[PDB]
Amino acid sequence: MQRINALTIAGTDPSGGAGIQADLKTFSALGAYGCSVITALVAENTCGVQSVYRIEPDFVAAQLDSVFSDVRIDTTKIGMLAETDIVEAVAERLQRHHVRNVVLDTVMLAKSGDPLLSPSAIETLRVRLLPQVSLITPNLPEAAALLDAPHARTEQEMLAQGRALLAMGCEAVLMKGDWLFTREGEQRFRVNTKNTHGTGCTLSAALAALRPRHRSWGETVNEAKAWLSAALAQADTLEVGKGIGPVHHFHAWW
Amino acid sequence: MQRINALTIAGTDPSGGAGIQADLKTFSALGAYGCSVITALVAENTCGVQSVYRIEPDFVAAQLDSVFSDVRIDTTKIGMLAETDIVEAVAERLQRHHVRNVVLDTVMLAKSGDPLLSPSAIETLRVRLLPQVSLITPNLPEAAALLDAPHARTEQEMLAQGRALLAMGCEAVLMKGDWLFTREGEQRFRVNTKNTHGTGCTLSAALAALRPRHRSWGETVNEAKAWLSAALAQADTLEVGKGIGPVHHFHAWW
Ligand SMILES: Cc1ncc(CO)c(N)n1
Ligand SMILES: Cc1ncc(CO)c(N)n1
Repeated sequence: MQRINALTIAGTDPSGGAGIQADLKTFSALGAYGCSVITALVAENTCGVQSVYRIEPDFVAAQLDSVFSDVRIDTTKIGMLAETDIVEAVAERLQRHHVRNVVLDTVMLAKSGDPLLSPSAIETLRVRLLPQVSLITPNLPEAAALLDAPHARTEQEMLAQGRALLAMGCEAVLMKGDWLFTREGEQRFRVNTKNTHGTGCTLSAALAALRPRHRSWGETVNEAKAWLSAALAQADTLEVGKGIGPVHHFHAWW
Repeated sequence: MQRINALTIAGTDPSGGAGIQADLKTFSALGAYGCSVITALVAENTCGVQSVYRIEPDFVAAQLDSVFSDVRIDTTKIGMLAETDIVEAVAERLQRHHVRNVVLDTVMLAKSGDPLLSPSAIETLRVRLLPQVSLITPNLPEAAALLDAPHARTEQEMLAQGRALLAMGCEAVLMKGDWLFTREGEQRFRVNTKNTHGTGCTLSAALAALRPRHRSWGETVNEAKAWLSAALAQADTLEVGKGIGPVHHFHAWW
């Protein structure tokens, strides 16, 4: 298979279940050389977040450039963005290097629970970043927050929000309940475990790493979910942490 | 195979060839769930280091605790330590949690070239950390710097330094030219590529991930080298960077 390099722009998880740790693992498992730009450090854990350590937007920018000025990036996954300046720096580099296949997960809350959404950040995100993502993967609350609209009550409202997100620049949207939105139309798409830490990061990283090997987003959405389901299906064979464990990114190898 | 969790305490490489990126990849490739504590961020590249970003020793400490207070660690690899306070914080946690199978690579220089050795750090390292490592993997210049002795001229001197490092606390020493030193005795151990970025990190991470599946350090040193050789043997099939590329951590899977 052709060599594809994948890049992740996100936060860190020392326990290795979420963040760039999960993104990098997922890329590896799905056949892609992995690159990563850190936007924030966090003493995280299988039992929640202990603390967050901020990084200077300038260094994030420095990291982006160290990568884009040297390695050809075929797919990109974006996780935790933290603040307005990071969002801006990221969008700017994405625009300068004509980066495509950008998958944007919506990390605007928190595992332990907490709306990590800087009101100034969200506005910058919808105006400066959205117009550059190939696929956005929000759940209902997140979709609502991005649109600054009420939490979808019915299926119709949920479909309206997907279409609204497209008009804002996104090439595609995967509303997680799962519905995939494209200019063409919509498409509809079993967890038996409690160890689901990092699922979101993993799904988005997977969608990113898989995109270059498929015809359409639908095709890639289909394979990534199948794969993620297999990862969850083995989550319990892992012995990490006392709280909620991660999925088994390498179920297919060991 | 029994589940083994591996932990890396080191710096970052955004291009994914060295640092915790390489460590985490290597763990993954060799069947171990990976954990990582970041000691320093660096806008690095296949063409060298652009800049280094310091992290508060306290956060390093916070990271160690987030991990050791939740995940059972079976093997540990230590890379970039940066400064005295980090070395101290690391040694302290290693001591508190009776951490074993500690593999310490000697990152006291720089890819682009530069002795990243804080004279205060090196002294703290030999007094506080060395007594807790299972295996140290220095090359000649590094070995000399740790011993504060002249660069070994002959084989005898090289053997003297290995034995001296044992007396300082190290359970084993792998002097890279390669000689493995143990209480028992010594043991002696082809690169056709130019893309060797991250080799050192990869070897140490491999030795760490492999240790728990072998009888002795000799046995594990043997397998890790064979594996690393295969990784180098495919380094050229990768398309990352313009300078010196990384090895192919996943030669065995894709
Ligand atoms: C750094 C980071 N990014 C994303 C998530 C998802 O909850 C997390 N827990 N941590
Ligand atoms: C973070 C990091 N650790 C170790 C090395 C090896 O010189 C490197 N280039 N980068």
